[PDB]
Amino acid sequence: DFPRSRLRFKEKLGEVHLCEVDSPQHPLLVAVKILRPDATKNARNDFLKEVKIMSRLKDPNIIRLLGVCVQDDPLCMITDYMENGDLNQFLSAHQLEDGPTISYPMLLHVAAQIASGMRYLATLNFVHRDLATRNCLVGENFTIKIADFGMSRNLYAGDYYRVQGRAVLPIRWMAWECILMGKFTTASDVWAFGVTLWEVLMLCRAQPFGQLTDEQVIENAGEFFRDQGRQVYLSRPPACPQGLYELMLRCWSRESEQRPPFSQLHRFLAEDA
Ligand SMILES: CS(=O)(=O)N1CCC[C@H](NC(=O)[C@H](CCC2CCCCC2)NC(=O)c2ccc(CNC(=O)c3cnc4ccccn34)cc2)C1
Repeated sequence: DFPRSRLRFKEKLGEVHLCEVDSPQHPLLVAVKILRPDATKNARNDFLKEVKIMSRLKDPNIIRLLGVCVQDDPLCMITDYMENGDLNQFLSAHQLEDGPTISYPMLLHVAAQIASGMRYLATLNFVHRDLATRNCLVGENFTIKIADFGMSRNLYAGDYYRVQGRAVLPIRWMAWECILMGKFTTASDVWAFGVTLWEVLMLCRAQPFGQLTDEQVIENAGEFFRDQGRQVYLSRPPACPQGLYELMLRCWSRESEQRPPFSQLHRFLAEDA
């Protein structure tokens, strides 16, 4: 166990507490997710599996499990703390340089880190399943950590399609094969990365396919399957030159084997820096 006596409460954020730690080897800031002790057994099991999965994940662009406190109650997991909250709210508060304000190159450096992060996970055959800027965190100097906050935050309910007794689905980010089968792969993670790169280039000014209903997005997935010319695509954002747009379009290839691997996507977005 990490020692509880080394976590000095700073701020609230089942609760997430901003904390600082002296001489962990400025004091180190860490984020501490605390499971309520009235927590159900299902919730406790989920928290122990979230600990198990995070434990194996060690990359500059993925949230990092720093320590746990589980031998006693309440159950604690400790991650690194990202100062600027999730990437969706962060970019929504920004505008493209001609404020605050973010240059085009910085948008690519943001996009490349998410790609470097997905690339790491692909070397483990780890499929994210719900990649989107709302699951990315921003630290200092626009460093990006992929995370997964799950599917039940009110702020983002609209990004999820729910049917009673079914898995809740982030359909507007999902590959056509996913929408039709529940079959998630690294290749489908690539598709969702294409939609994440679209969001970043939109500086998050709109939801994908936002003028179309849930049902129309599902219908669109069927048209990729039918492949008689009726499938439609996310448009090119204002900030996006046509070359970068053509990278996004490759992410939405019908055949998952024609979609770019993350190694290549990272290589191409990291080039400008
Ligand atoms: C297995 S599942 O698909 O069924 N399931 C569904 C429900 C969601 C589950 N997620 C998870 O397992 C991941 C496991 C890692 C994930 C990594 C990416 C690749 C896939 C795996 N848990 C988290 O992402 C996580 C995130 C933050 C924190 C605490 N730190 C903070 O909040 C924090 C830190 N800085 C700030 C700044 C502002 C506010 C808060 N913070 C704790 C956990 C997955």
